[PDB]
Amino acid sequence: EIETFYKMLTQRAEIDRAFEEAAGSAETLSVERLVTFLQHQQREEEAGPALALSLIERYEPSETAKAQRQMTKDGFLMYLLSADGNAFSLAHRRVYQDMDQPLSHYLVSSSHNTYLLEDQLTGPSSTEAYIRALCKGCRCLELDCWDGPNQEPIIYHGYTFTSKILFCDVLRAIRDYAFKASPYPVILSLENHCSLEQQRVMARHLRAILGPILLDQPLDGVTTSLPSPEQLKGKILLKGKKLKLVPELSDMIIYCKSVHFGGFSSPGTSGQAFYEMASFSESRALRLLQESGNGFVRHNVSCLSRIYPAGWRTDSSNYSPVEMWNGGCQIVALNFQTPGPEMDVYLGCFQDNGGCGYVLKPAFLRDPNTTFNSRALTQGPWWRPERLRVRIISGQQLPKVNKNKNSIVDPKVIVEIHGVGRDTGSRQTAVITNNGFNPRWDMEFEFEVTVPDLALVRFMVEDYDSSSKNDFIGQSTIPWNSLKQGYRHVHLLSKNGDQHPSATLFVKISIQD
Ligand SMILES: O=P(O)(O)O[C@@H]1[C@H](O)[C@H](O)[C@@H](OP(=O)(O)O)[C@H](OP(=O)(O)O)[C@H]1O
Ligand SMILES: [Ca+2]
Ligand SMILES: [Ca+2]
Repeated sequence: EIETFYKMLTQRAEIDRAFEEAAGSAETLSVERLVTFLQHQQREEEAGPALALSLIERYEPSETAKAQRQMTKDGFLMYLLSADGNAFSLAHRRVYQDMDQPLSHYLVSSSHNTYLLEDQLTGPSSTEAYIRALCKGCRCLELDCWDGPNQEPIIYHGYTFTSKILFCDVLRAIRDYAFKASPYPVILSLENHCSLEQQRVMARHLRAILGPILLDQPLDGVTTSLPSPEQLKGKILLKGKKLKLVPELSDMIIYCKSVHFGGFSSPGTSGQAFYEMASFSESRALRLLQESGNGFVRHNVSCLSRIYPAGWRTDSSNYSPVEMWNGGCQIVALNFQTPGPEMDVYLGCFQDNGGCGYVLKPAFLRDPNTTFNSRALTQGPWWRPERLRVRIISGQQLPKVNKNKNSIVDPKVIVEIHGVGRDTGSRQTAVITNNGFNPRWDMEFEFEVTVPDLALVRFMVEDYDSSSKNDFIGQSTIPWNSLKQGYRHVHLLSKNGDQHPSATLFVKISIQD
């Protein structure tokens, strides 16, 4: 009991089995057996003694086995539960992409009416809202500037009852957190409703507060294209209307001149300049994607486009970002304050590339002559069907999904594919009743993904309830190319995107062609 209970509660057959398999007769894994596991099961490409040894060095608890270049079942588990055993590629959790292309080649973490903490009509505004977003890696922030008392511009949602805050206060906060999560450029989208004088105050504050961080002049040689994230490292740039508008402000707009959508076109006569940016509401963007997906795509190759939520989303609900990324849209602004599958997917995408806020787009979306249209799929580079098999084995210590303290979770898991329309899919396990500690599903799903480069796999765990809506227990969204194979643990996040240190799913993933 003292142990029985102890080790029995803390016993994981699925782990036992996996170990046994990799180990066979033996009670330990030799480097050779380990390397075999890494290759055969984990499909590691760097599978070899070096990797095996570092895994052992890092995770093997037994001094004996460690010294003797072996891995025990315990070390096996530890590796599996570590950052290396994470279904989300540890390698992609650092900046590894090419950060030297023009801004228009990356998806950019962007937020909508960043100052808001709640709804769009009467909820509060706060510098905190900016800090939170920035801490979540957001790169493109929104500032709605209005004239305030004492000649100090304030920020709030025009024509609503949303609380107000100061423009300067907002700038200081931004100043302080702009690069906490990433060193890459922050872009301030200014929606300017200020009088000429207050605009002057804006410019003053900008300069005074941002100081050298502020990009107030074109970079050298930045001639034909937008600068790259690298070239703009440590800088904050302004997006807004450029010469009703004082030059003080207007002159600070260098690479993001807010423009009205004209249309798309081959030459340089009618598809704005690389330093011109159009914004589209969700509704309008959809229509354009619906009618001219390829034009938009091609358009997005060398131009930044911003999309923002539909006006009816006064509750600050969010739309799916994927549908906009599928069109090459880079500044897909969501309401960062709102928990949901949308921000889940959003933050999943941006966890990629070191979480720096700039994720390089697939090459075919960086090809000015692509014929891609996520909506009307034809043969091309983007076509690379893969077969994904995901086995949801078990769950460990699922968070008590907010009830009180006497009901036990009745967990079930949902796995979804997000990507081009033809790839979207969703499957769910059965419900395990009254077990959040170590529910065991042992269910496998299989999906066919034709445009993996645009796909994300999401794991959501819910607390089933016949009576009511199933409670959301935890979630994890992984960009396709960061999805690791073999036995892995999916580390569950809360509604707010926070880590659940011990909440995981143990899965087995396989991706075949
Ligand atoms: O907040 P809402 O009520 O949804 O209003 C729109 C939203 O703030 C957009 O982010 C903004 O985009 P841009 O500043 O990029 O243009 C657009 O400005 P606009 O209509 O003046 O273009 C606003 O109308
Ligand atoms: Ca706004
Ligand atoms: Ca229950």
